[PDB]
Amino acid sequence: GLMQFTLPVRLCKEIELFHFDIGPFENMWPGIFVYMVHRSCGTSCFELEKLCRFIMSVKKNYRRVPYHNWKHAVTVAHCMYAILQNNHTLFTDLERKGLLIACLCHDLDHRGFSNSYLQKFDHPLAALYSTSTMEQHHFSQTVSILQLEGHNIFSTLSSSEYEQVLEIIRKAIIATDLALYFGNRKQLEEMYQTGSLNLNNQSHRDRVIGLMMTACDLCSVTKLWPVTKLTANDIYAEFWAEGDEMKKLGIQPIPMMDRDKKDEVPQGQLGFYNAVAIPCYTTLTQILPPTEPLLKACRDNLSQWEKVIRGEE
Ligand SMILES: Cn1ncc(NC(=O)c2nc(C3CC3)cnc2Nc2cncnc2)c1C(=O)NCC(C)(C)O
Ligand SMILES: [Mg+2]
Ligand SMILES: [Zn+2]
Repeated sequence: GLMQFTLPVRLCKEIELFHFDIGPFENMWPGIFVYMVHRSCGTSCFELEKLCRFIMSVKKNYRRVPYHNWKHAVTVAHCMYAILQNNHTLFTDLERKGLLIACLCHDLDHRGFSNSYLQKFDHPLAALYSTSTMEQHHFSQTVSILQLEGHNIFSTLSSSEYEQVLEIIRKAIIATDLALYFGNRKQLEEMYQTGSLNLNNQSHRDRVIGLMMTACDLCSVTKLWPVTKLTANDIYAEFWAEGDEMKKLGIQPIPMMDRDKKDEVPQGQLGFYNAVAIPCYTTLTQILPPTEPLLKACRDNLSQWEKVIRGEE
């Protein structure tokens, strides 16, 4: 009951900032997550015995892939922590509980392959879930872990609060399907501009939570340049492996996934910042002004990629 997690001074201060890197010490990541749950939610939100068992089971079900791994899970959860802490009064107790768990779970059992590759391979999961294939799988894995004995961190919620939190987590995880992000941000753009955006409208909150999930999920593009540049290698390591597997099915992959076209990466990143990241953090900043540091850091990293192209690095 009276057992706080405490971090060393430098982490205690930097964890509050959007651009915090959780570091290379894997054994500190569970503690960093519980620290965030306690400050974001309260020391009473979850039974610590049950939370610790949930965290370690989630860790076990992330694979040793270059990018879509346990470090990504905790990194995405930290970005959600920073958004929630800078927007104290905008979110219910249930939303704070649900979204930190949603982010930790959002890529459970990722294999390093896109929805497209599962479909072209004819993976069983593509037969079970025709769209948002991996994301329906991630939510499935989440419910499975919740139903292990001793793992149900929501057991102290009322029946109806329980159904609400699982529904928050389901929409949150599905929203991390980037194919759905484009239309969701366009709707939020129209609603913000025409002034119809209403956070007491549940379908509106859903859209806003969806954009937060995209923002947290892409938050590696919002770190200091050295962190972003080295994380870019990890995600390209997966893309190129997928390109290799596309070629094994006798399909020329998109340039993004063709390791023969590494020269094209700098311009590929420009397109991604311009088409995806900058629009995402812009719309998020318009709706949630205190999230501006993510937009600022993202613009700084676009600028660093422009410098790469111009031979200045
Ligand atoms: C055409 N292209 N080039 C690259 C690229 N994606 C990325 O670089 C990238 N994608 C993601 C999510 C989608 C899986 C996360 N992080 C990413 N980059 C990154 C960079 N630095 C640090 N961390 C992460 C796209 C693309 O995914 N385009 C979007 C679409 C396929 C819808 O056209
Ligand atoms: Mg994902
Ligand atoms: Zn992710």
